[PDB]
Amino acid sequence: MEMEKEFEQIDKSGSWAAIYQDIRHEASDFPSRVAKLPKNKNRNRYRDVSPFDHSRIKLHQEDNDYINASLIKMEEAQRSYILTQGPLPNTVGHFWEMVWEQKSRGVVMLNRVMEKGSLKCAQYWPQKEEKEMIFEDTNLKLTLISEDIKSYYTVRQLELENLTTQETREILHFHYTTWPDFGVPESPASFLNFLFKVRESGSLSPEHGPVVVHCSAGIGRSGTFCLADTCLLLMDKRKDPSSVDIKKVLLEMRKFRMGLIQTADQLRFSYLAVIEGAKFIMGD
Ligand SMILES: CS(=O)(=O)N1CCCc2ccccc21
Repeated sequence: MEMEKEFEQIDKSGSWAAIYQDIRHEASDFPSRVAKLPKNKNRNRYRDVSPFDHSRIKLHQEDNDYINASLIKMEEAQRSYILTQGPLPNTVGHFWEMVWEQKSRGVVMLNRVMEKGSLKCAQYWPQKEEKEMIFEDTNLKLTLISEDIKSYYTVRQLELENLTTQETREILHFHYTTWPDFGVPESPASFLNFLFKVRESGSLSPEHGPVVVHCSAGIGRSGTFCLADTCLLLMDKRKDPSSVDIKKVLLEMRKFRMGLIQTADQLRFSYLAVIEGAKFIMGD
């Protein structure tokens, strides 16, 4: 069923809470035993948000390989994403170790460091060119190269150096700075413009490791970003774009990380973004 008609029928019937609970009931339940080990308590922001064992990213070290991060591998769309929590004071070195080891070209940040008067993630990148950051626990150096501040987002060029080998790489930081503290954006226009800037950069392409995507827990806004991107790519690839079923794509992605899309308002927003983004790409 054309999702735009499904959309108007859910709106007219006011049945967004019922549709969202049906997704919650059908979602996969896989073990997360490594996340719950006592040694990993200060590596988790939220007790109820953990990576599954089967899809978790492993750090390349014998001491403790754990990070709160999941590989979302979308087979038909030929896209992969790493979804992760906002870094904690004791996991900023792990975060950049993961970017290095997975060969990522982009980091997508969908939160502010402070929201609702509380810290939602560590200040994990440098704010001034002449004040670089050294992560002694993972042997990395990170330097701010340039910053472009726009009304709805900021793009940063960063240099990450592996101090062990003196190899360097350019990382692109895409920071969506205007998601409201409560609810979802009224229009998906700035969020779609942002998604198109990340695509334009090469950060989502198969010549690179997977993009790293985060918010505070790495499931709500982060889930909206990957769900919208995958649904639009399938609408381009298939003979019948009207066959793309957003609820079935979301349940496929929930095989790889729990809790993607946190509210009925985030579900409605993801439908709006896909419907509006389909028109704009259609030369329309
Ligand atoms: C009353 S509702 O269940 O249909 N609902 C649930 C929460 C999200 C939403 C957004 C716009 C309009 C209705 C809703």
